[PDB]
Formats: sequence, C-alpha cells, structure tokens
Amino acid sequence: DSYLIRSGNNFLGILNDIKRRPEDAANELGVSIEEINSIISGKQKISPSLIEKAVNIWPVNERDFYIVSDDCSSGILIMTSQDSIKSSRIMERAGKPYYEYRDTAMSKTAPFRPEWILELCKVENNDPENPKAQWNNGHFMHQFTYFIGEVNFYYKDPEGKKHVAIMNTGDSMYITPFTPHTFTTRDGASQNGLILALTYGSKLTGDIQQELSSLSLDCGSQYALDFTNHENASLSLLEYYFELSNLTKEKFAKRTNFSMETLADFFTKKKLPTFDELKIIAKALNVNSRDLMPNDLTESKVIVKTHDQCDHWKYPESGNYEFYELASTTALPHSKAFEIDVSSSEDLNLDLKVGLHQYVYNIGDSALTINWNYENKTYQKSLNPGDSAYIKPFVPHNFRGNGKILILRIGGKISGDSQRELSFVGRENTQRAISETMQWFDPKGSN
Amino acid sequence: DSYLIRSGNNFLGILNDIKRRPEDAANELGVSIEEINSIISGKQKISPSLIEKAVNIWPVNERDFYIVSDDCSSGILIMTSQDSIKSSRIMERAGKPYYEYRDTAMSKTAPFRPEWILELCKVENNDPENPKAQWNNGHFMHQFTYFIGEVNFYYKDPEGKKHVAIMNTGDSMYITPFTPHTFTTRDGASQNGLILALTYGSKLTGDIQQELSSLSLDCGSQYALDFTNHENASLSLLEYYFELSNLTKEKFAKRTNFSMETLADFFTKKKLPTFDELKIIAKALNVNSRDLMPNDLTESKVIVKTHDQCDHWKYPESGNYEFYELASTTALPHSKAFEIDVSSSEDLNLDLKVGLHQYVYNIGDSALTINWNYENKTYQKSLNPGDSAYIKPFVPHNFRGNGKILILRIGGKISGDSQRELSFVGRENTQRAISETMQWFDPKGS
Ligand SMILES: [Fe+3]
Ligand SMILES: [Fe+3]
Ligand SMILES: [Fe+3]
Repeated sequence: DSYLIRSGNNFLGILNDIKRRPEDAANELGVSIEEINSIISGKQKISPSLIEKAVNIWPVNERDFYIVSDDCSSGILIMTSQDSIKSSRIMERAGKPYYEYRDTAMSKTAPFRPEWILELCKVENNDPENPKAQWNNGHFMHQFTYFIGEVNFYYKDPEGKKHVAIMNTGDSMYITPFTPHTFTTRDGASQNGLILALTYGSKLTGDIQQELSSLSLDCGSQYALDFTNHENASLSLLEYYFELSNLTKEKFAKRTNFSMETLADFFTKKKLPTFDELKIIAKALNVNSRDLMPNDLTESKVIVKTHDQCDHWKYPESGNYEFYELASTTALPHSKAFEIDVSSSEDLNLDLKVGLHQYVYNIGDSALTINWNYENKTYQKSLNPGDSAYIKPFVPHNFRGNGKILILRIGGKISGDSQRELSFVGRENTQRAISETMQWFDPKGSN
Repeated sequence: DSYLIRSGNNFLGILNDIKRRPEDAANELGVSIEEINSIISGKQKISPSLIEKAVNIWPVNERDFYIVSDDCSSGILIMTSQDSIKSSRIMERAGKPYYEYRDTAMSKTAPFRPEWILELCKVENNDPENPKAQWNNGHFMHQFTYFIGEVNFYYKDPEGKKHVAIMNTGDSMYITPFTPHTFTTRDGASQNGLILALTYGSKLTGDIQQELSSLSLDCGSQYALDFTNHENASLSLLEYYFELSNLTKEKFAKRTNFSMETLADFFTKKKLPTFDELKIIAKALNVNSRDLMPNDLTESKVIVKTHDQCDHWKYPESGNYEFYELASTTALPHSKAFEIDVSSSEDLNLDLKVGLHQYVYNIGDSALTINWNYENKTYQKSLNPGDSAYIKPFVPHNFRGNGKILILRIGGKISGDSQRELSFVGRENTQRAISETMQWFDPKGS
C-alpha cells in the first residue's frame, strides 16, 4: 500500500511537470475525474489502458509510470547460503563445464549484481596464452572481484594482448566494463578456485542509458571524450565546455583577459592551465573549475591488488573491526571494497554508518550477527558462512561476533551530480523532491 | 521496427547482467527458448505475463523492460504555432482566468517541459504583496524564463518574504525548484505579458528519484548536504567522503602526514584546505580532489538578468549570428540560454554543434530556415514566428535568414558523471554501452 502512495505521488508529479490539473487529465485522457483522483491519492493502481492513453498525447514514456518496488522494507535484505545453492547453474565453454554461478544478495532498489562463481577449468601452467582459458566478450557491468583459492585471472590490455594474474585468497581486482576476461583454477590446488565477482552498474544504467539509446551512434559516441591520459582529459574537458559556451576564441580571450596566444597554448597541449588560470577560464565559460578538472590521475583499465598490499586499521577507536582496503580505482570514487575482521561480542550498539549502497558476504567460517535500526525499529539477524546481505544507504548498523566479511560499497545513481543537485535544492525540500504530495498550485488562490 | 530491436537488446542486457543465458531464462520463467530468442532478436514484443514472471524471480522492476520511443527520428522535431494554439488551456485562480498555457516543442527523449504562458491577470501597482497575485506552491522542475512584454515576476526569498522583479522584453531569470512564484501583467501595457517558461529536469528525475523513493525519509534526507554557503559546502563534502573511507581520524592523520591541529582547523571551519592540501586529502580518502571540491561560488536561489546585463558577441568570427547570454547559474553548469539574432543569407556550413539537449523558439516576427544533418541525411525546414523545435545533442545545424530566436541548452542526465564514466569506458565501446547486442560470452569458446 505504501507502493500505491509512492505510485500516486509519481503520477501527481507527472501531471505537475506537464502543467495538467487533475481535471485536465480527465478531459484529455477520456476518463472520469474520480479515477484520476483515486490514482493520485494512492487508492487504485493506474491501469495499463490509462498509461497507453497518456503516452499517446503527452511527451511521457511507459516506464515513467512504473515505480521501483521496495523489496527490503526493514532496511537490510539477507540471502542465505542455502538459497544461493538453489540458484546454482553450470555453464559450459568449449564443451566442458567451466563456471558454476550462484546468486547472492541483490535488491530491486540497488545496482548490485554479485555472483558466486566457481572455477571448474584447471590449467597446468600460468601462461596467459593457455588455450584452456575460455574468454568472454567483456560485459556492461563494472566488476570488483575477491579471490578465494588458487585462481588465475586472465584479462586483455587495451591493445588486445593477453595477461594473467596468479591470484590467491585475499587478492582482489577491478576490471573496466567490456574488458574481456576469464578465470581458471591452478593445477595442484586443494580445492577449486572461487571468486566473488561483485559486479554492478554505476551511472550508465536505466534512464541515462535510454537517453543515449535514442541518439544516433554518431552523435552518442561524441559524448565519450578522450580520457586516455591526464593531459588529453584536460583538453577534452576544456574543448567540450568551450563549445558549450558558444563563445568565439576572441570573445573568450576578451572575457578572460588572456591573449589569443595564451589560449592557443592551452588548446594545442603546449601549456596546461594552472589552478588560478583554470578558475578564470571556468568563470568565463559559466561553469565551475570542478567541471573543467579531470580526475587527479588516470587509472589502468584493470587494477590488480594482492592482499599483502592492503593497508589496514582498527575501527572504531574501541576496535570492534579491522578494515582491509581492497582493490579500487579513482575512476569510481564511490566504490569502496573492504575486508573486515569482526571481533566484538559485548553489545548491540550501532557503530557503522555510510551513505552508500552496501553488499556483504560472510567469507569466514563462523556465524555473525547484524544489528541495525530502520524506521524506529531495531533488528538483529544472523549472517552465517556463505550468507550475503544488502544494506540501504545511511542505515546505522554493526557486525558482532568473531569472523571475517567482504563488503562492497557503491554510489549508485545518487552520489556525485545528483547528491549535489539535491543539496542545492535545500534540505527543507528533500521530502517533496523525492516524492511530490501537492499540486503545483492551489486554484482557490493564495489570498 | 527499430523499437523492437532496441527492446530486445534491452532484454539481452538484463539477462547478461544476472548471468542468465537464453536457456537459463527459459527454464526459470517456464517458457520455450524460442520465445526468449524471439524477444531478443526483436521478432516479438515481450508479454506482460513474461515481465510479471521475471519481476517475481529476478531483482528487476517492470520499468526496466519498457524503453523510450524515439519520436524525433530526423534529429530535430518541430512544433508549429498552430499546434501550440491547439494545446491551449486557460486556468483560473481565485475564480478568474489567470494564465493561458500552450505546449511547445517537446520530445519523449528529452527532459524539456517548455510552456507558453500568457499573463491574464493585470495589476494596478508593483507591490509584491498585491492580493491579485496568485502564488503557486513551487514545483519540482527547474525553470528558466524569458520575458516578453510588461511582466512582473513574483517570487519568495528563503525567508518566505515576497518580492517582485519588474521585467520587460528580453529579460530572463532562473528559479530553483520549489521556490514559489507567479506572474502578472503590469497595467497600462498595450497587451498582455507573455513568458516562455522553459522548465526541465536535470539529475533528480526518473531512476534517481526512484532510487531515493524506496529509502526512508530519515535515510534519504541525509543525502542533502549543507550547501548554504561555500565554506559549509567544503566541510559537508569533506565529512561525507571521510565517512565513506571508514577511516578513523587517527589513521586519516597518519595517512595525510598532517598534524592534528591542521585537521581540527578543517573540521571546525577555522581554516580551509589549500589546493595542495586538498590533493593530499583526496589521495588519502581514495577519491579525486574534484570530488571534494564544491562549486566555485554559491549562487542565489533566484537569478534575475535584464537585457542590458547580457553580454553579447558575434558568432562565428565571420558573423552569421549575434549571441546574447541570458540568465544562468553555476549551480547548473550545463544549462545555457541564448537570444540569437540571425543575419545570414547564404552560408552552407553547419556552424552550430553542441553536446547538449536544445530547445528553440522563434521569438522574432520573421521566418528562419534551419539546415541540419542527421544519420547521413541532410534536411531543410522553415521555423515561423511562434514555432518551436527540439534538437538532439551534437546535431550539426545552422539558422539562416533575418530574425531572432530563443535557445535553451540543458545536459539532461548525460552531462557530468555519466559522460565522464562513458569516457573512461572508451569510445570504441560506446555502441555496446548504449545498447548491448551480443551475449557476454560465446558458449563455443574464444
Ligand atoms: Fe565478468
Ligand atoms: Fe513555474
Ligand atoms: Fe512600464
């Protein structure tokens, strides 16, 4: 029923945005005003017949009327090791069993696609060209990976040359979307190698992808700027925002009080604008220096990090956890992967809180408890070995017991531009910004 | 239909992301593998029965299966002044007709909601408290406005006080979402005032709004950082990203090699980190300095800009146009509004090209010709007074003749983070990133 309230708020917002009153919707859609008001109030779900009428007269899409179902209303969603076994499926490559996939904790509200994947193909050497390795085409999802056992991680560099990483338990990696890769188990291993492939979408799924799909490939491909290195990224961003301004080079020079030659040094990669120069350039282009800056450095398309390279620290000061910093890339500043040693059993107090989507997997051999609070209610559930969990953003929680967990945090679609826009709109408006509850004007008047 | 091909590609993407082969989808959904392949190849639209079944076993929502119909297949969509009159609706406030709305050029692929709105209520003075002004509640859409005639722009400040800006032809404004406002016509004016309220969504509509809607208000509201001023924005971002790292303050100090007095001055707003210090903080928090940076300055919630205040220049160097920079705010760096005088008769070059959504309205009293190219096909169409058009991003085009146009450019959801991510993925991967066409692996091998 809270689904219907959110669905009614969604329909009301659609009517506000196109400047249609409830009476206007009834007249233009050929339906009674009672049906329109019953949808707005959340009494009756909107029908497929009404949705199709709306697409026919208004610049709205069918997907605008279907909201996301909340499948984790208590704030944390747990999937058992037994349920993961039931979802098992074997995939063959070149006629022999190659992978076993198992689903882990996912939610309709989060972009996680975390896969338990056992490596069924064994190799006799660590040659990256070994023909036993069956390669994929690369895939759309970003992929973080945690290694368990004697796994070989095969991947290609941008030139197409094959590489392999000889991985062991606690190693981790990140691989950029559409980079081909495959995994095997080394011969002589006590058991088959296993990877926890924590794949996810970021800022190219859902609505944004649809906004691109309606563009021609020639136009759409021009959004992809040259970020192959830091200097190219600086010029690509400068050129893009210079084009956005619709200035001439002469007016641009006159506005910044830079010479035409100074500008020429920038656009030919001869000179790089200093921080002070970048701020003047940004003001002239009606943008922020933040908008002209690339990332601080250019990461490799594939990041490999062995466990011995992981920095660690106690958290919090009391020391209930030991955090291990797993593989990462500044190309995804909101993707945080941690290995956490849990050694605390004295209380139920909530010592962890973070504004990101969270996925958990019990990689130890002991059971752990998750305590959390959500909507004025406190919960406590067990996370056994092989169990996984999804945690909504900002939910205060802890982990209790003696064990080890894998955690991946991602920003989803909110972190970054969206979070910043919501902050500018104002904290007093966040509730209405998330879900509209009133018509955009009162016809009786404000007087 | 290219709709069914894109819709099948979308279904393939869903299966790839959950690691389901066509055979895996057939077994779990209880349907034949021919039905699965016929959807993927575009030979048949997926049924509501199959979608409902997919939502019941997989972490997908129904909206994931409905794609956007391309209603602008030529790259530019034109709406006539007559079509705008046909969409007319007069709205009353406090018992009297107050506005006449008319729709202008819109596309299902773009976030524009641009309204032609005639001010039917006339006021006898310029008092912001005048009871004839009928205020709204504020609305979700960002709003740019271009003024035609003797219009009064009423708005409220953050403290709820009422203001009025005495506007005239060529004036423009921006107003932040949910700021209440209304418009009237000044007396003695020869005709009713008109505004072109070019409203639009940016980065809080659709999926982003859905991602927030499933969170409790307590959790969702914590995404809203304190951006009331530049210093508060700097501390808000620093604290948010410090929490993401899950460091203690002590490990943070050891990682940065900063003294505790230096960190304490940051978190109490005594001192703000220098640019060199900000790079050290970002490396320690495993993010970019740009991610820790706020905007350069804090803009007002309402921006008012008269015609006299608009800088202008000839474009290009040869001089087919005179561009006038209308109202703007660095809170939306991808929103660019221009008034353009066109005085070019015979130049073949397509001299305008920009990676943003574009809205055009003929505000002059003369017709203009728009030339453009899209998908290896050159077009030429007329833009009469009162006609409007939507232009897809990166479409090369020009305007020819003698006249005046209003242009609003917005980034939609693409500009910013999404564009940067697509750039990192690589231009050679753009086709599959936009629409996946192959299974993520070949079951026969490499
Ligand atoms: Fe993969
Ligand atoms: Fe408005
Ligand atoms: Fe006057």
